[PDB]
Amino acid sequence: PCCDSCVCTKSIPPQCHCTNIRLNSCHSGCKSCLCTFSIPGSCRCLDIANFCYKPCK
Amino acid sequence: PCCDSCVCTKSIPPQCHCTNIRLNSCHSGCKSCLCTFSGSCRCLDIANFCYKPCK
Repeated sequence: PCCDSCVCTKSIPPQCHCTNIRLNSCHSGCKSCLCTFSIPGSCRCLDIANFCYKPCK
Repeated sequence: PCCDSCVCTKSIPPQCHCTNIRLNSCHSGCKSCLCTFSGSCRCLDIANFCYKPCK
């Protein structure tokens, strides 16, 4: 579970989500995935957490 | 990832957490694991949703 671009709100509690675009499917730890178009679809994890995963690097 | 017991608060936004206890580890999506040598490991992560049950 990694995220190159985790964006959080400036507030309490912290609300963060991963904006990474993955091709064709979201990573393993994602519960809600939104993919635009089909094969190579553009998939985004909608999951909101109170924190961020370390970068994919 | 999975969770058999997920307690979320009734707020907006929702605040959820897994209370599951494992002997020496947390599930795979867990950022923050607290283990107590009592055996009791549990994930402290707070999120807006719940993983599907492990069972």
